[PDB]
Amino acid sequence: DKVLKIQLRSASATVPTKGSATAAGYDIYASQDITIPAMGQGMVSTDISFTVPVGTYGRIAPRSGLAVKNGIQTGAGVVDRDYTGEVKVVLFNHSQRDFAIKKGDRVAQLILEKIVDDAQIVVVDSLEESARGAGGFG
Amino acid sequence: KVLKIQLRSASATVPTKGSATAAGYDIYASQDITIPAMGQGMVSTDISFTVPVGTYGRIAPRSGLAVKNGIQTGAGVVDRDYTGEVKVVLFNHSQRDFAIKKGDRVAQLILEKIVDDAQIVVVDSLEESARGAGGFG
Amino acid sequence: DKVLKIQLRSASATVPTKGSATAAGYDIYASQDITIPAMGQGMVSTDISFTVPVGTYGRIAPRSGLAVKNGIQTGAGVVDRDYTGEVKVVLFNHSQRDFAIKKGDRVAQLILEKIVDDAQIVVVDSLEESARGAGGFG
Ligand SMILES: O=c1ccn([C@H]2C[C@H](O)[C@H](COP(=O)(O)O)O2)c(=O)[nH]1
Ligand SMILES: O=c1ccn([C@H]2C[C@H](O)[C@H](COP(=O)(O)O)O2)c(=O)[nH]1
Ligand SMILES: O=c1ccn([C@H]2C[C@H](O)[C@H](COP(=O)(O)O)O2)c(=O)[nH]1
Ligand code: NA
Repeated sequence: DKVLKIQLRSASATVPTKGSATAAGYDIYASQDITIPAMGQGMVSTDISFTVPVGTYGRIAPRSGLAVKNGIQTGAGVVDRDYTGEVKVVLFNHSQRDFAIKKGDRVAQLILEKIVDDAQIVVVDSLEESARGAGGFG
Repeated sequence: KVLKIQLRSASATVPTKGSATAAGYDIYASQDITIPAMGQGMVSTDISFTVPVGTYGRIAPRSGLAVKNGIQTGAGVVDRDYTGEVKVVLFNHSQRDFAIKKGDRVAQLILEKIVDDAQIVVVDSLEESARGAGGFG
Repeated sequence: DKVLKIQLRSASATVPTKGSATAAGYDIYASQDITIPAMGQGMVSTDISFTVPVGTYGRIAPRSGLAVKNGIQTGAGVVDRDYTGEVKVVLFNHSQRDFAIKKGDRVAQLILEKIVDDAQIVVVDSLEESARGAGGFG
């Protein structure tokens, strides 16, 4: 499907918004003030729950300006389709300054990543030979 | 819709889905290791796998370890043609060392669907959009 | 409709390239020298713009080798299909070693992540009950 169902748990929540015509993601808004400490982390409230479309999960991904200006990086970020709790935004602050967040600030984005969510695990003896082979971390 | 998993030793665990319609498969450490505070490390899995056509394997974070322990996955892109042992790269952004024991779930594998057969083509200019050059706002 | 269009904004830019026959990503090249300081961050110029295919966004993802050998993690990372500015690579350096970048170095990789870009947002009083429910961060 294409339907993203959103539950607003309080008057402090904001419906996520699409910031441009073919934006990858939807802006997620803080529903409560919080400070993320320098070289530290915290969890931003949203007061929202959602059910992403079948064939996706909801990825909480960085708002680009916050990364550059404030050293902010999203942590965790995988929202499962069966999750009905409040979605929380985990933020790492890699800068030397505490970062102030106010209720209604855009703190991250939600991307409806398409995935294979019905895969069959098959245990095998070996994998198909490739030119890459075992080469990694080059 | 087939994920082929190779178990390379007795210390490997087949990855597992943590709920009915979980996005990801939990990945298990095959070794004990410490991820130093404000540092990083690499966790063995003793597994290899081949992701389905049109996907790559993203090594994504477990949510509890991020909140409780400051753990974040690094690197994280497993190509479909990789046949080596898959490694979990971990950053510890906390002030506390993080101990991992053999058999702990240290990350999750997500089969991210991608366009892996694009034609890359050089153009003089892109389609004009409302967004334009607007970035990092 | 599987075409990735790349605009080279200068002689210093390099068209991104696949590093193996079925690599997930296209390596992104620095167009200008820069140093990412130990326990710090920076922005890498590419002098490229691109329009990703319909149904995707461009994710600027980390190169594996730089993560383990240099402590490098990409920040931000979400390039919208309608972006026509210069694409910039945000790098965090989590190591104690300044990371020296030279024009022509591979600095990140571009992954054409498939997403639902035409979802309909529907606000509901409650989500469908699941066995997971509000269970998160377990
Ligand atoms: O960025 C975080 C990542 C996870 N979750 C919630 C939703 C997910 O389904 C997750 C699942 O928790 P465990 O399965 O790791 O317990 O917790 C948060 O709200 N957002
Ligand atoms: O978190 C990491 C990311 C990379 N790899 C391995 C598998 C990938 O295919 C990769 C590619 O190495 P280079 O192409 O970056 O050398 O190395 C690890 O096992 N897991
Ligand atoms: O790693 C970064 C992530 C974002 N952008 C650019 C392209 C995106 O479309 C973005 C959008 O800016 P805001 O919408 O966050 O203002 O800016 C960078 O070039 N690369
Ligand atoms: Na290779």
